[PDB]
Amino acid sequence: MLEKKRVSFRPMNEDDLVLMLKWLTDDRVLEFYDGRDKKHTQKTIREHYTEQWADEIYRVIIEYDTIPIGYAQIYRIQGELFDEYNYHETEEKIYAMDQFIGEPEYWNMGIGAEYCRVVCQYLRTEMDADAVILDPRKNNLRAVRAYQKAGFKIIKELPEHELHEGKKEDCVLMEWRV
Ligand SMILES: [Mg+2]
Repeated sequence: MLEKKRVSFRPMNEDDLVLMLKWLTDDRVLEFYDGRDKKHTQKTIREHYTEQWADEIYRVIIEYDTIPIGYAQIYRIQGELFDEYNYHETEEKIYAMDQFIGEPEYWNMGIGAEYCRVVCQYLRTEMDADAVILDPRKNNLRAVRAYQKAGFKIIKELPEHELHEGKKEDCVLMEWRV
């Protein structure tokens, strides 16, 4: 209302799969998301990024000044996903999220943190969310710090949680609460 809101997001559609291919064949992006040992193709992108591997999944495109610059997937934690995050089963509505900025000229600008704040507020007010959780690699300092700036708190360590570029990486469970 005072300044123009620059960070936004929109639902992903099938036309966005060409951006996903670009981002996930860019070694600069793969260094931080999925890994430079992943060899993506139109086929793998269409398979991974259209799969209904949880009951409630949303895929979104992160935007800056209307420019599409990254991707997020948001899903409700239910069933065995609780055990995957080492998060206790609860009747509260818990969402998990993964995200990346695929356009490196927009890194280190506060966009990821602002995207996290905007989507957390959307989940709270539109989806009746009680909490959002994340599991970044503990040594992905850029991500951890952005999540902390958005109000996520580390609630425990997740040892040997992710294999990334051949190394079993400890992660941290981070939580944002309503
Ligand atoms: Mg994750």
